[PDB]
Amino acid sequence: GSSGSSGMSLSDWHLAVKLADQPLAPKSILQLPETELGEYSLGGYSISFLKQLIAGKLQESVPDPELIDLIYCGRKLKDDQTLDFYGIQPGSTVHVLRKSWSGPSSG
Repeated sequence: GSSGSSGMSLSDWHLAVKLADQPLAPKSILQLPETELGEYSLGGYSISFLKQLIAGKLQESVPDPELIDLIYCGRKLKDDQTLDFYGIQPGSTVHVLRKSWSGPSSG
């Protein structure tokens, strides 16, 4: 199998991502991968994970998943919480917030 393993699959669970820095920018759709568990309400995922997925899609603006954060329901989400803990559902929209500026002040 020289070719290898190529060709991701489409997931059911979907989520909306909005750039807090740009409230005018169009909302993006983030489709998280499947888990060893069934399909029923995830209720187990950890915010930390999301902070990565989103940061990976918004790489256009977001520098890194560690230099950013996730905001939901008007409140930040720690990496010690779960989707069920907050009550997040497949359809809501979260907002990304940058911890600080790169460094070289400009515009």
